[PDB]
Amino acid sequence: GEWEIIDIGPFTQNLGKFAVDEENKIGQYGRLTFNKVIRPCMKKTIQVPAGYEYQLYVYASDKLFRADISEDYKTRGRKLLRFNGPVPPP
Repeated sequence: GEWEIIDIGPFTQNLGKFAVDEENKIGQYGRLTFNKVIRPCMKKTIQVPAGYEYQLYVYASDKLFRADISEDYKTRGRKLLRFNGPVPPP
């Protein structure tokens, strides 16, 4: 799966911040500085493992990236699935 747009408040901004920290631990992009998550943010319910997947547009160091994140309900664990950029603005 079910798909839903969510707004860009503190919860979403910390998803954006999470993707940038993870990327900085991987190191395939230059060192990034989190700027902001912008609309639109898609949330997809995941049945197994129970949780959610978020698709985000996040500015970091004034470049625009796409980030995919998984969140497991059982532990509040976050995994960075995808991080590409720069992308065109939505």
